[PDB]
Amino acid sequence: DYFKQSFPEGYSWERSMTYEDGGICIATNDITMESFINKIHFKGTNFPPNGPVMQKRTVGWEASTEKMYERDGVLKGDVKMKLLLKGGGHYRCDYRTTYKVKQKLPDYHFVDHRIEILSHDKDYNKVKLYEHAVARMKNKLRMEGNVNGHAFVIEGEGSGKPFEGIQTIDLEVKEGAPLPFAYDILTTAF
Repeated sequence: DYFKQSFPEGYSWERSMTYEDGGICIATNDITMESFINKIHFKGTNFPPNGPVMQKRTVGWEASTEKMYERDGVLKGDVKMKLLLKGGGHYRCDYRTTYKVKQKLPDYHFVDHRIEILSHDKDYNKVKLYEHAVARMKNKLRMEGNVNGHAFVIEGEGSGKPFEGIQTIDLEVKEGAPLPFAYDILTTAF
């Protein structure tokens, strides 16, 4: 697939995440081989202080299916996800991502996604994540982000490909702990 023949140089994507309560996030990744190396800059704005994200009232994302397609000449990927709240309600969020693979089609292409937090330390300092991407090695990760004016940096280590297949990560907050927002808004950007 487009991410397989893009290496050993690497590819990149820009991701927009529009939440229901006005909060919006934009994240860019630059993936390269050295082992897979990931450098991501994350930023979210206008998350309500009484909302679920800034008050940590979320408990992981539900299973989802991203649809990939061709736009102008670009490879795009639409999907609307539902974040499950601590309370029984749901918290919707739209994902509009642009995959800028180096190898710059006619039909559609769907990818099922499943992300869960298997276990995590209190305050989500050390977190273990499980990612699952299905069509129809080692991975070093580093994220420097800022959410609602609070900067932070997350480092991680994991196994598996970062575009498809099964992937497990062991993340740890190095600068910015403790995070004052729901960690679930970052698990997708990884």
